[PDB]
Amino acid sequence: VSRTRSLLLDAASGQLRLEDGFHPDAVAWANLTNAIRETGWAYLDLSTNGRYNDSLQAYAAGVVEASVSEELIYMHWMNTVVNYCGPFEYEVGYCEKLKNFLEANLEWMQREMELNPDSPYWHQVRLTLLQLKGLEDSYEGRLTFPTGRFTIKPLGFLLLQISGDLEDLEPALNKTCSALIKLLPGGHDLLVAHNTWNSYQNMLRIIKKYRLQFREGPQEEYPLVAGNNLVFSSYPGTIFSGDDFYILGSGLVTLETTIGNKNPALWKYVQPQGCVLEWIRNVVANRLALDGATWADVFKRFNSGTYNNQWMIVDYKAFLPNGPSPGSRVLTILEQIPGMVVVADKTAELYKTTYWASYNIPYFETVFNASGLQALVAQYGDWFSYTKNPRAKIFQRDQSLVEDMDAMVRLMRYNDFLHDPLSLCEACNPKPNAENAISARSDLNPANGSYPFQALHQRAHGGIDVKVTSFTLAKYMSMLAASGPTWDQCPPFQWSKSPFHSMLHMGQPDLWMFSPIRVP
Amino acid sequence: VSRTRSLLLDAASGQLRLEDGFHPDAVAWANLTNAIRETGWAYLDLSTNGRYNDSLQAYAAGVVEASVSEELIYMHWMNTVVNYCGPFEYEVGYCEKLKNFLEANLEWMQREMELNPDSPYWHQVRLTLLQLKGLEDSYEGRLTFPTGRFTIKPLGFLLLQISGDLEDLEPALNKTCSALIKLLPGGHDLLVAHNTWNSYQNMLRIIKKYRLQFREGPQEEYPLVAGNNLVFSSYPGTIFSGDDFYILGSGLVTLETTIGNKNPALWKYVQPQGCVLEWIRNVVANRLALDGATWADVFKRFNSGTYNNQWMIVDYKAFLPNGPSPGSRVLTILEQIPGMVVVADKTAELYKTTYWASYNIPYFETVFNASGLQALVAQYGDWFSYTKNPRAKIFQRDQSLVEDMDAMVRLMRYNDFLHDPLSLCEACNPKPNAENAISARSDLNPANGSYPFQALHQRAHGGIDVKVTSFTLAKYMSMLAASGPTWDQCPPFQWSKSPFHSMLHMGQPDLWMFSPIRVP
Ligand SMILES: *[C@@H]1O[C@H](CO)[C@@H](O[C@@H]2O[C@H](CO)[C@@H](O)[C@H](O)[C@H]2NC(C)=O)[C@H](O)[C@H]1NC(C)=O
Ligand SMILES: *[C@@H]1O[C@H](CO)[C@@H](O[C@@H]2O[C@H](CO)[C@@H](O)[C@H](O)[C@H]2NC(C)=O)[C@H](O)[C@H]1NC(C)=O
Ligand SMILES: *[C@@H]1O[C@H](CO)[C@@H](O)[C@H](O)[C@H]1NC(C)=O
Ligand SMILES: *[C@@H]1O[C@H](CO)[C@@H](O)[C@H](O)[C@H]1NC(C)=O
Ligand SMILES: *[C@@H]1O[C@H](CO)[C@@H](O)[C@H](O)[C@H]1NC(C)=O
Ligand SMILES: *[C@@H]1O[C@H](CO)[C@@H](O)[C@H](O)[C@H]1NC(C)=O
Ligand SMILES: *[C@@H]1O[C@H](CO)[C@@H](O)[C@H](O)[C@H]1NC(C)=O
Ligand SMILES: *[C@@H]1O[C@H](CO)[C@@H](O)[C@H](O)[C@H]1NC(C)=O
Ligand code: NA
Ligand code: NA
Ligand SMILES: [Xe]
Ligand SMILES: [Xe]
Repeated sequence: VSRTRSLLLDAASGQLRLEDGFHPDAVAWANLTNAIRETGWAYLDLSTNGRYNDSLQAYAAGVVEASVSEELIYMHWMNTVVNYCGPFEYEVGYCEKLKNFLEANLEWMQREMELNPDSPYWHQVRLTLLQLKGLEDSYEGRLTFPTGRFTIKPLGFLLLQISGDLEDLEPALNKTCSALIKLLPGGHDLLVAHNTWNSYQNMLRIIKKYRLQFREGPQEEYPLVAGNNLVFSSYPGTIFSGDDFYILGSGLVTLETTIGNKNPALWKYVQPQGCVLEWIRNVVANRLALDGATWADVFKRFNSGTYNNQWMIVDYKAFLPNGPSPGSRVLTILEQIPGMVVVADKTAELYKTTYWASYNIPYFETVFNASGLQALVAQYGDWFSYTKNPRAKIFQRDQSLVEDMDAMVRLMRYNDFLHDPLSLCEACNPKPNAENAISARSDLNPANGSYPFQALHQRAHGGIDVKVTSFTLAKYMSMLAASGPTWDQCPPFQWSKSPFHSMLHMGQPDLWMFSPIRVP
Repeated sequence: VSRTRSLLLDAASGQLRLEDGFHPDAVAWANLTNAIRETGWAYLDLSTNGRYNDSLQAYAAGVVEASVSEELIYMHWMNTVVNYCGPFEYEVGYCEKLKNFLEANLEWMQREMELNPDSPYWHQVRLTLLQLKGLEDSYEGRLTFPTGRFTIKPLGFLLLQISGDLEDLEPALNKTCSALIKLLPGGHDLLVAHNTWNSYQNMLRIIKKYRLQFREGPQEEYPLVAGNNLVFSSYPGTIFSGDDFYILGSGLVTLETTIGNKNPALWKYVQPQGCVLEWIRNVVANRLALDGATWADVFKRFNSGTYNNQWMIVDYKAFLPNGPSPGSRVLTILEQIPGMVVVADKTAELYKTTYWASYNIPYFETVFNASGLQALVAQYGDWFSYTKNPRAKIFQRDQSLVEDMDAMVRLMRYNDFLHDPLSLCEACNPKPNAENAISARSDLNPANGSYPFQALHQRAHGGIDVKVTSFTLAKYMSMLAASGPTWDQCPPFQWSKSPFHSMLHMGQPDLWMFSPIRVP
């Protein structure tokens, strides 16, 4: 149930070695409590020692993480990526192109680091990759700390980091989530919630708390980064959120929903050189940012045009409980497609409407238009429209009923597709559709149903969690979290009693009926 | 449940293509009926067309086999070999040595074929490897017939063929079954039974019937091989038995139990050049043999010292029902260790004692002594002795009670370890041990038991089937077959109600309570 490990540097050796238990003298230590049977979550607590340089800390952080979560990593790999571009892959094809792309990209980053040893930016990127290298090395049982260049394998643990990036890399290489930010009445509080939609096979979950001692640049005279403390929802072997939902010790909450790209003329902006993958840009921005504007400035450098998201950056340092609109700084919105990033401060809009909802469609009209959504509105109607899609419509009618944390959870878990008129798809047979909800349950659509596009089909996919925080909760690096598909008004998901009983789901509860829990 | 495919050659193309259904004009066709839910067996029926050359036939036979069993192959790979020398393997080490060994061996065979285009022997080896190449190509969805040299990947579908060979290759590269042949009273019949002991994760089973049109040598003027028709117990993706148990259309039944090698001074005889892996030697001998003597002559060429077995070759053509001992030809015994193969005709001995039992210990004293079993007898006693081990003792007391086919099944499924004095291990606590039986049930030994060596421990391993044939049944290419661990006097094995519920067993029944069936 619980496991603690520390990575020590033996100065006389000078070899890195793992020891069981807590050793404050170590480079890093981690502690995992698996409570998946009881709550649907595991919990990871990890620390690095600032008496060592931040490069050794990063490597050690990956090492001790892998060390306490080996079984979970094994099962997650088996559930999610074991067949991806495997030995027997038919598309031979796409896989060689993918592997060439990733090797060129990894090699491009290694070259930039060696050409720029004094760059704060490339220092942050190197820390991130050292952590990835530590994680893989540890899992394989053989530790080797690199002082210069190192090789990340394209299809090893990197594959756990790039699942979001692969959504765009697949079409670019020619292969054949709900969020709500709610200002409570009288400005009493500011609530921030996110509900990740994913495949049911991905539901091995870890909430991770990192306490690092990284510096902004490659010399010890640089200040400690603003984002050394963070809590985020995550997965085994994944050294960032993926959801995404982070509470940062710099006073920021960062979260996104995915927008993607439907314009094939934009794929030419996805290149192996001059592009840093989204997961790294996300990690680097989270570390360096003091505020929304700085987060956006850092994140949009070397835009890969992969894992194209709408990001919301909430800066709780600019929020005064009971206060009037400060005019700026509270909410920053960023949208990314290939070749284009649009950023705006949306504080005034948040104070005006009292909320900001996000649901997989870009808010910025230039981004909406550039990514090909007009043609989809024209072909299929309001489902692709920003203001008139079902989720937008449910948020419009129900957001004001969120008056507290539990009400937020209720809306974020909302799915009553059999009875809600906003869940009716006129082109579909049957008309009610379980996709048309705050928390989707695609498993509940009939397999012989008639649907106009793929998103509406029966699938082992839907809302798989909710995380909620507030001004006071974020201050204590804390959230409410519920794991599993929604069961408030829908029958609980159960693997053995579903059309998907045969899918691998190692380590996962059969029945998903968990209630929200306080983390920590 | 049932699927039929044919591989056609379009002469105008001239491309190989798969079509559904039966097309007698095709190069090959196959037909799989999965009855695993009902009986514990699937059934494969495969034919090749003799109007094409035997090289194209062999390739096509692998193609159509993979074609009708893709799902089963996928599940078997996942259950058995998915983690073997994988991307994240710790023993880095052994795996590089294994891969170098197999590549050198495969390359050595390719060179011998190109240096010996007129050799019948190397023609038979090439047919076998073409079948392996067809099977892998088909599964990967891209067919390419080689007219000269070709590359087999070391860790692809080859891994499904060499699990027996790996038992000896592992220790040789420094990595850190019951049978009864029974003469019925008055010589009325001759019964031949085999009960394979294996890991429970291997219990995806296919009984395979091949009807080939191969010739002895590379020119059409050569006669058709003696063993073009065969029925054998097998596994998905495995182009030979593995058990082993074969009924050959040449009048022979071939079966083995594994002896292994415990003498490390003999590993130097396991070399990549000058050694053909046991699975190929087994297939080639089965094809070419007319009698026991010829089978042994062919099989012992290029002895790899891997998958070291005691082979029994029963020649039903030499058996006269009700007749006296013919003095020779009925039973041939062969034993293989690295650097040594001993062969003897054991007809007179069979007629004298009325039976031949086999149980993982060499009969030949020179082989018993050379493979290091004397030191194990001296350290642990009768368990390693040929005449005084538990199975030898049960056969000695009970073999005469086999008076018919059902009685044979009963003895071959025999395990009453809680009550049988012959199942008591004096060095063990508790004393009765579920390994000490005709059909082992290691799952039933207590996990906290005290045992003197590994074989006696709790393990997900034991007797997993029984096949029985007779003079009349073999003539009609037929057998009795029962799938699963024994449940005659032991509680039925059930995955969900065992200490091994977490092990992957995709596609397998949860509960194993199947009775014998007539095949076909
Ligand atoms: C950070 O600290 C580590 C550990 O002290 C340094 O690594 C050593 O570097 C020297 C010379 O480059 C090597 O000979 C040692 O083998 C290294 N030790 C280990 C444990 O690998 C490292 O140089 C420091 N700085 C950076 C940027 O990594
Ligand atoms: C057996 O038959 C096959 C099919 O007719 C022969 O293969 C052809 O060989 C020629 C010349 O070597 C190639 O150009 C064709 O492309 C082959 N056809 C196919 C379908 O691949 C083959 O040569 C014959 N003999 C052997 C030993 O394979
Ligand atoms: C993918 O295919 C398109 C053809 O529509 C081509 O223009 C493009 O260069 C290809 N890109 C890659 C990287 O394969
Ligand atoms: C986007 O496209 C729509 C439909 O063609 C058009 O009416 C609108 O002006 C465009 N908006 C912007 C800002 O480009
Ligand atoms: C599939 O739809 C049909 C109507 O076409 C319906 O009668 C049936 O209940 C559905 N199948 C199942 C298994 O429920
Ligand atoms: C394995 O190790 C032994 C040392 O006992 C050595 O003599 C032998 O050559 C090694 N063989 C291989 C192939 O690794
Ligand atoms: C085998 O070894 C035993 C025990 O050392 C010995 O007594 C016996 O003579 C040997 N048998 C043969 C044929 O080598
Ligand atoms: C393990 O053995 C002990 C005796 O040491 C026994 O009491 C116990 O029943 C065994 N464990 C289980 C789970 O049965
Ligand atoms: Na997302
Ligand atoms: Na065997
Ligand atoms: Xe990238
Ligand atoms: Xe070999």
